[PDB]
Amino acid sequence: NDPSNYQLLIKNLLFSPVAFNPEQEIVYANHRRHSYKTFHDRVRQFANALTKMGVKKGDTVAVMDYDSHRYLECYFAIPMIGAKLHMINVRLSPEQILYTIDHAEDDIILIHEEFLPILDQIKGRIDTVTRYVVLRDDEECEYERLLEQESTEYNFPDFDENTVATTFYTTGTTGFPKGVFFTHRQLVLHTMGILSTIGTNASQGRLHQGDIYMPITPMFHVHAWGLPYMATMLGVKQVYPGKYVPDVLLNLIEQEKVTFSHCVPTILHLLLSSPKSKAMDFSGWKVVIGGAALPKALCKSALERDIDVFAGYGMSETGPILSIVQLTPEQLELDVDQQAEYRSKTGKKVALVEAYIVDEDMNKLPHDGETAGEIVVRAPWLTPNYYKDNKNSKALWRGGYLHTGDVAHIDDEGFIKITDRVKDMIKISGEWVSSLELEDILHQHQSVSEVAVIGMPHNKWGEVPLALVTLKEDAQVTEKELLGFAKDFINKGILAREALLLKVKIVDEIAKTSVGKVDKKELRKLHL
Amino acid sequence: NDPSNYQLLIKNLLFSPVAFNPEQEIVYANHRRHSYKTFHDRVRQFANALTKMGVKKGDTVAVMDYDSHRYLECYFAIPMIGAKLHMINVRLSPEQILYTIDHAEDDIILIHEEFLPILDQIKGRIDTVTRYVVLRDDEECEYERLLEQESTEYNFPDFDENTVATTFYTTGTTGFPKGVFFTHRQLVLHTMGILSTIGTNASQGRLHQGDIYMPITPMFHVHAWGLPYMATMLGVKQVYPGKYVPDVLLNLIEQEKVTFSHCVPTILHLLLSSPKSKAMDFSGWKVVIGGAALPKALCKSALERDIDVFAGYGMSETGPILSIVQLTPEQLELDVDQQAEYRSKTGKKVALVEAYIVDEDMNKLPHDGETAGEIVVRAPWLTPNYYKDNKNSKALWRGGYLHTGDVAHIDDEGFIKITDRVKDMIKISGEWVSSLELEDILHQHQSVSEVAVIGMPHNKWGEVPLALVTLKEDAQVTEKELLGFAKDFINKGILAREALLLKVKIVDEIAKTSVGKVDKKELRKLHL
Amino acid sequence: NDPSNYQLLIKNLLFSPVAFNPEQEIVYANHRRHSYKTFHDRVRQFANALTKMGVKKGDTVAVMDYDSHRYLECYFAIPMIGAKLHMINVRLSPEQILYTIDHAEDDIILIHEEFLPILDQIKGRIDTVTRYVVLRDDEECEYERLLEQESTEYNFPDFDENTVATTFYTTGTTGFPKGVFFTHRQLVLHTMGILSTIGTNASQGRLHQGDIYMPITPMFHVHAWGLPYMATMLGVKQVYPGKYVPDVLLNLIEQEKVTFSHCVPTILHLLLSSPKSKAMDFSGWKVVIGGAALPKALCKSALERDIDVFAGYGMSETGPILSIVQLTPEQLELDVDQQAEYRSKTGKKVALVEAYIVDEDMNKLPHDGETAGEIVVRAPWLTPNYYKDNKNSKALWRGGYLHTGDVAHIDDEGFIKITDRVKDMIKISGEWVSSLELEDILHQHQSVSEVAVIGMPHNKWGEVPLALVTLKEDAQVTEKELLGFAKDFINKGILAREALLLKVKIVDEIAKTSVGKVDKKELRKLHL
Ligand SMILES: COC(=O)CCCCCC(=O)OP(=O)(O)OC[C@H]1O[C@@H](n2cnc3c(N)ncnc32)[C@H](O)[C@@H]1O
Ligand SMILES: COC(=O)CCCCCC(=O)OP(=O)(O)OC[C@H]1O[C@@H](n2cnc3c(N)ncnc32)[C@H](O)[C@@H]1O
Ligand SMILES: [C]OC(=O)[C][C][C][C][C]C(=O)O=P([O])([O])O[C][C]1O[C](N2[C]=NC3=C2N=[C]N=C3[N])[C]([O])[C]1[O]
Ligand SMILES: [Mg+2]
Ligand SMILES: [Mg+2]
Ligand SMILES: [Mg+2]
Repeated sequence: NDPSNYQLLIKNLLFSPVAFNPEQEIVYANHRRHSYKTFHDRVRQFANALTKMGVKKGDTVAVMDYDSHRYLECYFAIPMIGAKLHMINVRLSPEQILYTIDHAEDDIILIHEEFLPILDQIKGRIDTVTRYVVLRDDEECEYERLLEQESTEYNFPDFDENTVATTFYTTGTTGFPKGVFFTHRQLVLHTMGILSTIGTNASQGRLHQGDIYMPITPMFHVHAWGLPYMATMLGVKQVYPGKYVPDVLLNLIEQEKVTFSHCVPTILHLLLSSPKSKAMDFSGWKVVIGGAALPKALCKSALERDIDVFAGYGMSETGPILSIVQLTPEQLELDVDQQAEYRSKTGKKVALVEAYIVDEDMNKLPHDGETAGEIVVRAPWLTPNYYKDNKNSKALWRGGYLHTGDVAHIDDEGFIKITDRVKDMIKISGEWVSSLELEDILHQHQSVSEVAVIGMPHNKWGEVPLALVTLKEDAQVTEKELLGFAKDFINKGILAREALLLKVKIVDEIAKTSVGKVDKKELRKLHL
Repeated sequence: NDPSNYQLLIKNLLFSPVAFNPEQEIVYANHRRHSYKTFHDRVRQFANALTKMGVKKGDTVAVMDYDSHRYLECYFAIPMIGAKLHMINVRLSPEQILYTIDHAEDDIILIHEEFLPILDQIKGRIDTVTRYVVLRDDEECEYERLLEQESTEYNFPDFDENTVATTFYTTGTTGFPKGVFFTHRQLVLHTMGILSTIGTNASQGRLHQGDIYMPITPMFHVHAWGLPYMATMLGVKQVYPGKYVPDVLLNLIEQEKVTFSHCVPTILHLLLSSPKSKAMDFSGWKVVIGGAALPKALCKSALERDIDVFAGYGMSETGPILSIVQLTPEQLELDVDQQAEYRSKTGKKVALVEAYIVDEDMNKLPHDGETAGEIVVRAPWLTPNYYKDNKNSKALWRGGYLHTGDVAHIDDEGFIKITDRVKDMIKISGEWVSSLELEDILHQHQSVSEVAVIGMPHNKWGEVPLALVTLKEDAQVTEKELLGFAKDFINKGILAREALLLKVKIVDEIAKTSVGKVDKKELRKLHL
Repeated sequence: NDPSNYQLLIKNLLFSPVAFNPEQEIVYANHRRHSYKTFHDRVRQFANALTKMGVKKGDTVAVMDYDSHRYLECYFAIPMIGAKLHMINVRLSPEQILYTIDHAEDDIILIHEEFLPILDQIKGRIDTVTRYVVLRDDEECEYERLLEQESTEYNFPDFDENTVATTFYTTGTTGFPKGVFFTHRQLVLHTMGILSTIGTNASQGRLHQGDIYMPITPMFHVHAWGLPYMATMLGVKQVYPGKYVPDVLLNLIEQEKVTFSHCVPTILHLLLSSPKSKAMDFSGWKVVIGGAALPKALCKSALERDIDVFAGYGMSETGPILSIVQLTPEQLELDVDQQAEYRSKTGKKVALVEAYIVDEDMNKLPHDGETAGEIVVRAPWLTPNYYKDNKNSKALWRGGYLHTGDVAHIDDEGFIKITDRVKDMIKISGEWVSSLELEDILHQHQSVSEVAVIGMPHNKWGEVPLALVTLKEDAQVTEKELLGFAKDFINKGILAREALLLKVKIVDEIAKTSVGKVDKKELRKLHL
């Protein structure tokens, strides 16, 4: 090629990092410890092993494990050869896993032992896959046995920076999972642009070279929010817990002295409510809870335990990271509650992100902080389209912009506050209300446990909300009282307070997606 | 173009920054203050004004001023239109300035009033230049008068990220100045990769969003080491001093509370030895002295005044920044003197930089910390070649690598220590000694003020060093004593200690380059 | 390549000439004589020697000598290999020579011994040049020593006819010398089109196969007006004088019986006024004085000595030859003075030349013989542009035509008469007068030796002429008498006879260009 024409490749994130201490440790929880030198040696050994299998530049290798050093080595060796890395969402149903495997046309499959029963239900219908490698936590692992037979020397090639590196098949509301892919250039730009925006903070929520990293996210969802690529560039100590057990997670955090991690609101609540956390010192921890809609009460409870809690925002199609909550030095004086309300927002855009707010006609509503609209974005690390799709790709990049699909209002200071989802919007009459505030209102009820609000067509008012509630243990309140519970609230538009047609219903169970989210579209078949 | 195909442009560094406070100030010393909103308005106004002159996408605009808000607006508006920016080295002789102006084929020239006498000696022979704009510090400036007539609205175009943005004509040892150019992609990658490597430090020498920036470098040398582009991305307060007067510089630092700056070893020594600095509080300052060869004694003297002093390294062809001294937390315990010896080194490579050490055959000598060799580099922000040159371009990028031209030894920990220059090397016999250590040795003499060491051919030993010294006031020591002064030292190779042919000579004055450096090549005509 | 696709190459001018006598002599004055067979052998030997040095097809070889057989062999061997030939103007200042050498990026330099002191002032700053070959007039010449070691056999390649062959850096009024280049096709077309236009004359001023050739021009100015290429195509005897000494030139002309030559008006005047020319028979000589503005009195004096004197016209950018004075048979009956006035004109265009007369708007003024305008031309042997320049190239080929830069009026018979230069024009008010006629008028003064006329701005009349004169030995006439001297003349327009603001000044010395021409632009700095 051209030596003066530099190419942004993943291999430059490992051999040309910000810092490199050869004696820094990679730790797999109570199973393995090894320095960075041996980590590089193992990456070269895995590259040699993959070359021995016949994995060419255009091939695809699919991984099905937990979080471990094996997944970190796969995040590097497979893209550096040239082949694509397919992160398989374990939490999907086996039929969806079969669909993704056949769609991506994988060649090798690295599957953990605990996921063997799933593959038994599907291996029969799987084609195009030649070799299965079984990963174990003991000395009889096939990955280790294939590493031991290779050498620690390899010459990684130089190719175009626009070669695809990863794919993970997100699964929104489309009927089938949609495949999103990224290149070497996009991933390098992502890690650079996030390290330049969160490392430069003054005193709050910064990731520097003295931190100790831990992922508490599935790490196959989306590149583990890109953080494993950043942590290895800073050359920091990394700890991988494995199966996400709170009893083990707290022990690892206290013992390995973890200072930076990221999780979801349910995992954080589980960690806080554990009784192995009442005498545990948390005043060194920096959780970025960017899963979905960090609650204010949970943020306040975490802040009472001395924890640097701040939310983030991104999706499978966007790198993922698009916005991160960063507090200016004069905002950290606020109190127990005004800090909770600032930290739980969506956050300000990160560097090299545009993030306008538009209407169904693309009209770019003002950022007054009151009017809501869809978020449309432009960034260096957005997927160009869906894999093998064309009409969903056009819907994704309509109007020369990527459509996120979330309805939010941007404050004048730049703070974003996600209000609801586009498909979950209530276009009653000519206004667009959100189902999240109604869901929050009928949750404050002392007898309701889980609530869901969906739309119901009305000839003279378009479509109107419908309320579904689940009662608590030995709690029986009639629908009329539940209606009157929301009828006391104030400060909303439409007829009176849009309270003449709530139409609440009591349902014993509400359908859920296997991921663990409320399934409104399935709900909209059962009742209408 | 393609909306999904992102282009790394300079305009994204201004409208998509890491932080943006509209009320943050840009200050031109005791002359002007204005917020960031008015700074953006003035950038748009200057874009409109340049469009009115007929400045097209391929044109070139040349600037000849000091450091001011005008130079910051030129760093952005001119590249964002598409035209090239020519930073003219004021300190060059008028003949060299004429050569650079005619070589670059400029169209507009922005020249400060104080540089008018230079242009009088040259305007006669200048062609291809149509309009001259005279910049003044009062209200009658033509730049301000041309800004006032335009509007604060502009739509900046989108073009290829490989379009040239800047050029500044470095002037090494070639007979004529050599032109080096960079693109939008290279500058954006430079600012991202340096913000991601110096902002992420734990506690020492980090540039964050709470700092206040000041350039104490000519700011036309090389992009002011890229720091003005970084400071505006963090949205920090910026102060521009103008003419570099220590009496004014100290007042500005104390009054504007500057916390981050960069200068050269002579300017720092001038600031420290000023008597307006004996009662001045310096324990908030972060000077990066990356000009040339930060002395150890000056570093110790600065450290005694509570100043975060650390050296950097780069050149005109390399972005510029290639290495920065970063101290790990266990290295800050050391004492008054071991910290001085760590801070004055060349430093470790920055992220995305290779920086091997080679020999005349390209053989990649080991990094044992003792063997010296030339530094060869690969980085995302290196100039591909010299402008309108071909044979010097091949010499620059020989062997698939950029040749820096400096002889250094890399320590095993990664610390670099520049020893000498390639053209200043002494290949006596079969060994290569450096003239800098001999220069340092005969400087310790109580009677010598300035010393210069050059080579002298010897039939049986190739070429040998020759010593030139300048005596102090009313000091007269014969050459024999000066010879014997170096004959006491030990710990060197070659015959005894290479002390049988020093050949010291006493010269009243030593030729100097107009920039302010010792001219050895001119010296090598007068005496041999 | 394609054998049926003929390419016009320089090698076809030597091996396929109009005539070829193997026993015809090439004579270097009192130093060397050798036939055409040995000339071809030496050309092949020099091609072999250049190949041995590593001179490739794209290389450049620069020559710095007088006129000799060596320069004739360089005119052929270097272009026939494929490399470019750089004729270096010796008469330029060493700084300009350095600029041209660095601009052309020469590889080999053939320099005569007498020019060694110049190279001593510059060799230090010269890069890209590897080998220096020193030419001498004795047996110890390095050119001869390198010829003797090669063989007289070579196979010259066939390449595209559009490959550059020569470059010589003209130096007009631009601040720096401008490089003009020509191809094989252009040179072959030039020699063909001039041999077909001057060989076909009836009885006056024709170059045929019976002539004996001599160059009395620097021969590096512009291809020696292309005449060495023509003389070798006719296979005529060629004599080269060397250093241009009139005592030697007259002896060579009388002894070698030279019948065709070309010089400049100063050299011809020197030859005529020599007292070794009073008994010398000149009635066989055919001087083409095409240097600059052949005077009428000198032409008459030469005609009184039986010499076929006629002027020519061309420039560095135009081949050079564009027009030659050719007299029809009925024009040779005229007398002592009407023949002088016909022979001293610019001449009629040569074959394949357009040569219109235009105004500042390109409006193609009529050829009535009274109205003056700029000459614009189209010809097969014009340089397309300046080397490494773009804005001067557009000024050169403005309006789809090459602009010569001389103001002349074309007579209806086709005779051209150059009046002045464009930059030396006086646009007083709305008319354009010429400074040459005013210069001629104040020269007739018995006390004035050298005169120069330049423009001086006037608010109500634009710019007006200013007269500078130099008095003779022991001659002191006041400015008023000099004014009144021009006030007696008649037959001109403007106010009376434009005689109310002559503004004559007496200056002891007038600045001159090192070439030997009046420097008006430098004059226009000293006084205004
Ligand atoms: C700081 O780093 C991060 O937080 C990266 C988070 C990446 C999450 C990716 C994921 O959740 O992919 P998808 O299944 O497509 O998720 C899309 C939806 O996730 C919701 N979301 C994410 N973060 C949110 C915050 N802070 N508030 C509300 N909702 C959030 C969005 O609705 C998004 O469409
Ligand atoms: C018959 O062959 C020739 O005479 C060829 C002459 C080639 C001359 C080239 C040379 O003089 O290159 P430049 O320095 O650019 O010269 C340009 C100016 O020379 C003046 N000139 C030439 N011949 C002239 C005549 N006959 N009359 C007036 N002026 C003449 C021109 O001004 C031209 O621009
Ligand atoms: C951090 O940042 C920084 O520092 C940057 C810097 C830049 C600079 C540039 C210049 O200087 O260009 P030029 O002129 O080319 O230069 C070159 C040279 O320089 C020197 N240096 C620098 N630095 C240093 C040095 N030395 C030693 N040390 C240090 N540190 C070198 O030599 C080069 O070559
Ligand atoms: Mg999504
Ligand atoms: Mg340099
Ligand atoms: Mg000319």
